[PDB]
Amino acid sequence: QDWLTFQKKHITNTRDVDCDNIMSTNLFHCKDKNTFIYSRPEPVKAICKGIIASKNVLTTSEFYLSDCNVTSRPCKYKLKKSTNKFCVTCENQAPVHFVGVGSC
Amino acid sequence: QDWLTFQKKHITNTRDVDCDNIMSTNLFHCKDKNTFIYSRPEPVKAICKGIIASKNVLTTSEFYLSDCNVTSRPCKYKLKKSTNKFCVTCENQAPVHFVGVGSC
Repeated sequence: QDWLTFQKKHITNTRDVDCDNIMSTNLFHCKDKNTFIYSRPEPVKAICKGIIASKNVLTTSEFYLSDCNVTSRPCKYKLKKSTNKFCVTCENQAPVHFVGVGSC
Repeated sequence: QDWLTFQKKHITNTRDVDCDNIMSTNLFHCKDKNTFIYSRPEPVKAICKGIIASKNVLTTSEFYLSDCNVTSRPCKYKLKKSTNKFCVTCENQAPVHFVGVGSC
């Protein structure tokens, strides 16, 4: 019925994560914090290429990150946008856990 | 705990729309079908450039489409991925309705 509503209904992609709306979904259930990587999966998965054992691996390059951080208002967030290295648990050559931004 | 959950929780430029998470939110309210355009808003907006009067317009060019379809289980979805032209209602140079895939 309008452009912004069409966008929300039918367009899957913005670097600008809508924190209040995505953090309130079933998957995030209003938790205090989540980091989103604006990237294709393949370059993220490549971080763990050739790693079989469970290991924490910092990226050798930076990615575009959206951090949703809760305010004093329940399930209301502020968005921080940055580029940085991040750390993942690699297992069977795939990321299984996001460990942290800038450092393991 | 695994690469699929990692993707759902932290990767934000995917063609794999998380149907089960998104289709339950207020805008979709567990409806049986929704088509998502794997794109940023600008090239989608551009379809309706200089189209003023309410008008159904098929794209002259293909986009990546991710169709969430309900399974035999209510508000549980399969994802069908394709490239195709699609049809929109344009008004005031913005798409306001998704009319269908491949045809108006």
